[PDB]
Amino acid sequence: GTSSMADIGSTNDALDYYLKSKGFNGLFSQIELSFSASNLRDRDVLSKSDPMVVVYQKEKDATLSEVFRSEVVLNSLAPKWIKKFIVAYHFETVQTLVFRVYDVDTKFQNSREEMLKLDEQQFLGEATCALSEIITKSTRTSTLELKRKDGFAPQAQPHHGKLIIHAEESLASKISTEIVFRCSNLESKDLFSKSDPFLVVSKIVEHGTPIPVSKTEVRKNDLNPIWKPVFLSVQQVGSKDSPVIIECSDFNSNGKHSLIGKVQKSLSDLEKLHLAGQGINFSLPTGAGQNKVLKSQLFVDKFTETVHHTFLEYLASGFELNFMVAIDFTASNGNPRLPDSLHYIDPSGRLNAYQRAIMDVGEVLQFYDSDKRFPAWGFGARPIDAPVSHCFNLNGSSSYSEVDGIQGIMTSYTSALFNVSLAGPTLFGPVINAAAMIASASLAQGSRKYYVLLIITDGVITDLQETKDALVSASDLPLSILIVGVGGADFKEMEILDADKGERLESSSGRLASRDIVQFVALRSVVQALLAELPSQFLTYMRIRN
Ligand SMILES: [Mn+2]
Repeated sequence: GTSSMADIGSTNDALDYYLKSKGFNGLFSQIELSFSASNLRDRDVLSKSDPMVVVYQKEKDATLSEVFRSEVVLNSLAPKWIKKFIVAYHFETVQTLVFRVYDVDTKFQNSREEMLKLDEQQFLGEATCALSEIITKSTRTSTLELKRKDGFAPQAQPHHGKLIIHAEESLASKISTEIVFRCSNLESKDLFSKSDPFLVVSKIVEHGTPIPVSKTEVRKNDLNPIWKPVFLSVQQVGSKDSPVIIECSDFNSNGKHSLIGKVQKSLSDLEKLHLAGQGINFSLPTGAGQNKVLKSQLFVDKFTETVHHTFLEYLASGFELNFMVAIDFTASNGNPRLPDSLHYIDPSGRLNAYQRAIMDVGEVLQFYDSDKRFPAWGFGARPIDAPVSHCFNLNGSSSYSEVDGIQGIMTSYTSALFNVSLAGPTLFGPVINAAAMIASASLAQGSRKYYVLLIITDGVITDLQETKDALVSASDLPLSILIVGVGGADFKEMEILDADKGERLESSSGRLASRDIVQFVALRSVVQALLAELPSQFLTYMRIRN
């Protein structure tokens, strides 16, 4: 291998960071709801029924898809259903579900539930909620009153019983496999030199290039390397019986690394090797369809399937996501009273871009905080009689920034719009510090809050340096940040801040960010993808924190 200790050191440093950012990546989470009911009644009388719960998925257009259907419990005054419903959990979307309980006619006592027509059974009642509402309860159990439409009666509308939903993250979806590889007698292609070897584990595609899934650090002048542990979830590999590619390569600082050897084996195959203590010989390709078995061998020194502490594990341990908002009130935007102002409050009730982004994000994150007291700021405006503020409370107080609910944010916003003077220029430093001050204070008081600040701007920032410095400093606190650009401005300068598109942030004082905490996108939903990254950031913090 050709490279300096410095070239190696730094490619390893790049890897460490990338791993902490992707985490024990990609155990895409699944929930098991299980069901039971009490007091099922078509009218005012409770007698043995034959209950069945049926679960629909509510689309935004309010359309209903059937996604599950319990078995029929026979002759019961309180059924406890055996059949569980496994639904995927998507942190980035509200998953509205609708539950419907039916009293199955007795003539069907021998029918498989799949075969039942619901028109032919007694509809007892219905309830609705988001998945988010069930998995954020301490007991992970909700109790919902089944209701029917009796015509029109929000108060004295009769009950038809209670439906009781228990949610549990499914064990299989929490499993990752730690592996420690070791090789034996590696030969570099570069003759008369020792190898600087690393390993790449790649999922197999059919008729296209294999997708790298994991990578070991590079070791200097080692012919019998024992790497640090790499971790693999089942979704990264496919199934435990799915063959993967393991390539051993010789590192070259010039970026073109040379293949040392390659084997193809499943994660199951590796386990058998581990237990047996046996190694397997590597191969190189030679003839466009033949391979050569090397003297060099691969070994699996360690191999442990573990239950990884997942996002949902933390939520069930009483950890919250607390939403914060900061809104550009720079004149960039145009007078609120102008139809083509980005802050125009349409009389018809149509949301502007700031309202859209607030809802798109808040609507989801509101379920992960129990108090729903959300700090709300504006920046770049002149309040009555004062100079320009770069962090004033939207609610218009002097002492506190919290507002009640998304609703509270929306009314604080429309309120501020007509009680201050859009000014300038566009600065992010002060709000980020304000947020950090709150994060920090929460950390010191041993709270279990992690904070998500949404910043919405119409142009590019002025204080790019003092922003980096604030972010870098914030990276140690329980705080993620999402920036959303609105209107048609050129946001090119913003992309240096994005976790994905940008680069690891450097303080002016030289210090580096512990982790990626910023994302940016232009609201040309596109928000969904911003939300999808937060769990990872969330967990990164929890790993790193000290
Ligand atoms: Mn602006």
